Amino acid sequence: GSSGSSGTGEKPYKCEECGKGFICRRDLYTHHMVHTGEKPSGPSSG
Ligand SMILES: [Zn+2]
Repeated sequence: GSSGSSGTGEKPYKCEECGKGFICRRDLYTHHMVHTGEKPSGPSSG
């Protein structure tokens, strides 16, 4: 779907939660931690 053409470099593993690119699949997962702790109780208001 999304536009995909040869040009700029894109990380092989990107967070599907926020959209952070990483050169290592391991690192990405680690960051996923901050995602497993949502805060539905705050001004977040979505
Ligand atoms: Zn993320």
